[PDB]
Amino acid sequence: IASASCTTXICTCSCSS
Amino acid sequence: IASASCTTXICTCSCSS
Repeated sequence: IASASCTTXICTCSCSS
Repeated sequence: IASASCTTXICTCSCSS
């Protein structure tokens, strides 16, 4: 439901460091 | 055809930094 870099269907994932 | 964080169909996108 939230995070960065880390799912399959909604929208986050990853994206920096 | 390659990168990180940045396309729609093949497989990269983003994910670290």
